[PDB]
Amino acid sequence: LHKEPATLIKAIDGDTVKLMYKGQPMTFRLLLVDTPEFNEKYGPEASAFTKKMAENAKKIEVEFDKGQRTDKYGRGLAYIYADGKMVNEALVRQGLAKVAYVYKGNNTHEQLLRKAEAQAKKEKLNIWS
Ligand SMILES: Cc1cn([C@H]2C[C@H](OP(=O)(O)O)[C@@H](COP(=O)(O)O)O2)c(=O)[nH]c1=O
Ligand SMILES: [Ca+2]
Repeated sequence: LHKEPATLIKAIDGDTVKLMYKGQPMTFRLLLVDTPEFNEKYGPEASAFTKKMAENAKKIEVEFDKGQRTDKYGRGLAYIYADGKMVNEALVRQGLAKVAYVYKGNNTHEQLLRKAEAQAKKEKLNIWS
């Protein structure tokens, strides 16, 4: 897998961000994770976490997996990095997302995220509290 440059246009919620990628705007949906919706418990905290992570970053990168790069709603599917730190993994490690939507062929970072979920759960963090 390879990291590609992109720039934040706007944070949207816990697991979706609008980025400029190859000079076109697109909504990216974070691979392998599921945050609460804004109206649900921890929804606002997941949104605020992803917003601060993305907005604070000097450099945002997108990393596609081996499989489909857009979903059925035309959203990009990627691992997103903020100054080298994976947002997907970070949300999970904080108990602000569950591992979810694991489809064959786009699952390269599954065990890494599962490892992070295990530790958030062990710590009784947020969603796991
Ligand atoms: C994360 C991800 C979501 N999706 C689709 C599955 C779900 O379809 P359905 O909308 O029919 O339930 C939806 C969940 O996205 P959200 O969690 O953003 O709502 O997005 C993919 O198809 N591939 C993916 O990798
Ligand atoms: Ca969601």
